[PDB]
Amino acid sequence: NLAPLPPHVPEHLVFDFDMYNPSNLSAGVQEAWAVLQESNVPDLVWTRCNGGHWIATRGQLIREAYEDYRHFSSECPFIPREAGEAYDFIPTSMDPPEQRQFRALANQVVGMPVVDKLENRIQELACSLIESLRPQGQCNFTEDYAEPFPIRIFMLLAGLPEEDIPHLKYLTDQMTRPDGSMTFAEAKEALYDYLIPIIEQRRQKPGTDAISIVANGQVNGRPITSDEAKRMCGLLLVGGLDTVVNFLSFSMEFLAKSPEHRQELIERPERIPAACEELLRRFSLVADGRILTSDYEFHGVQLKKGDQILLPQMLSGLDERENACPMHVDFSRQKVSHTTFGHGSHLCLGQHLARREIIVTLKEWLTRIPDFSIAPGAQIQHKSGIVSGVQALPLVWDPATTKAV
Ligand code: HEM
Ligand SMILES: [K+]
Repeated sequence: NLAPLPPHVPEHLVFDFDMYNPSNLSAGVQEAWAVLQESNVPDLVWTRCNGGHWIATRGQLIREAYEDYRHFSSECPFIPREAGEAYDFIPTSMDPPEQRQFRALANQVVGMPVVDKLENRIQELACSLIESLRPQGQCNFTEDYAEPFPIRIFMLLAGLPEEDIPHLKYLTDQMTRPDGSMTFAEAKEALYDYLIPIIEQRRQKPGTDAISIVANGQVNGRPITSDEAKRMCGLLLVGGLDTVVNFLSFSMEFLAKSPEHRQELIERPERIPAACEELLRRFSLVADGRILTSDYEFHGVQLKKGDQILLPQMLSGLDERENACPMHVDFSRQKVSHTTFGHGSHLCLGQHLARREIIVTLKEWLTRIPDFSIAPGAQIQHKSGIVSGVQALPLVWDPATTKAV
């Protein structure tokens, strides 16, 4: 999709780059978008790709857009038109001050006591999935761990049956990274019809699970409604069934080629929260579509109320104005500075789940399987987009390297 140039843009800004096809399908998503940070490039570009849209290159503007909600809004963070004409989800798309009620119900929908009874069952769940791979000398880590594990936890959290997993992951993959004749409206329509029977059942039949919470919690002196419940749930399931599934896989595509770091995670299992937040920096994976509230002036051009700009978090995790070591990766630097988790205007409700399933992955894979490499004659192809993925991750290992844990 390529568009002719709107002559209110002056050309010296213009850059060739698509969000689903970044500079090179053979690199990692951070190293595929890095060409936008060369020392001649402005803080923001117009791309004629995808039908036309503004991108920021620099972490520094991204972190300033992110501060004040009155100047820029997350209210639809999904920029291509198809998502832009059909995305509308709670708490994100609800106006404040009441929005902060839904945020606290969501905060408790995502509460750990309902899964914390289950910690040894969830630790079994990891072992179950690795112990199906371990003596075989190979896996394909997307399908063989990363889809199963965090989804099967989120299916405990929501009371959802595991036979639904091919359904809901198809939907959270078409919304983030499209291909077929299902539009975003169609994805949303089909997820909202899947959700409604489950919601109105919990309404008569509440039990311990997040969907029973999101079907019955109180907000501003009234209960939540089923149409609010289905609208929170969509975004929440695009969290737990996409953001964390892709993050696991890029975290091990890294470790597979790196036999120094796999020792680092077993010399200091304690330090893993540093490493985890370093991997969050180093594979920052999101590009979000910030909404203009009012106005914005830069380099003689001006933006309008209702307009928007794409903020690559893959380049927020990379700007040498904010981030001390851009490509370089070591587990022992102090807290990151970017926006791949929120700032002033909005904030991530759920990355605590994802970063836990990482901090748990970074133990229960390692403890069993400390040495591993991508299969010979294979190659990896990353899948950039508004939230990014990978095509597959086919790994190998000598299996007598391992021990039963
Ligand atoms: C580590 C993996 C993940 C990353 C990096 C990530 C990152 C983010 C980012 C950057 C935002 C936008 C913040 C803003 O607009 O300022 C977002 C929002 C959100 N996240 Fe996460 N997230 C992840 C995992 C999760 C999970 C597992 C869930 C599911 C519960 C989730 C639920 C949400 C919700 C509900 C929003 C909307 C927040 C709001 O309106 O302010 N995220 N996330
Ligand atoms: K809206």
